[PDB]
Amino acid sequence: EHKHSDESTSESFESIADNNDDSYFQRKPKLTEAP
Repeated sequence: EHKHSDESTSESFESIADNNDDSYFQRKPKLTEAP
């Protein structure tokens, strides 16, 4: 639950900028729709 016990040192999110976070942590948070 708590304490990541050290691993990625960022869990699964850690906005660093507006060009990086939108590629390493984001990685398309949505699914494939294609209407």
